[PDB]
Amino acid sequence: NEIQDFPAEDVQVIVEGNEARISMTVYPIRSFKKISVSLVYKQQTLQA
Amino acid sequence: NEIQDFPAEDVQVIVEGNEARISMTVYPIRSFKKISVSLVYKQQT
Repeated sequence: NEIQDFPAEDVQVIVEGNEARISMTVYPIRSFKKISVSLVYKQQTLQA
Repeated sequence: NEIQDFPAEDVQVIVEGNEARISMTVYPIRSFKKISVSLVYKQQT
């Protein structure tokens, strides 16, 4: 849980001569610092 | 014996917010004021 998630397919490796080129993507872990709740009231009827 | 009878299924209740709407049916009590008795006579031969 040091990182959120990554796309596995985007981890591409290219080898050519002495150099090795690598490209990847990772979603960074984030910590919550704002929570909003949109509560809405309603009425409901009952029978027996 | 304070009523004659009541159908249980007829009792209905509805609740909506503050109100509580109710309905029911009863057969009310009575005490006899005429009592009739007829007789039939028969024989064997």
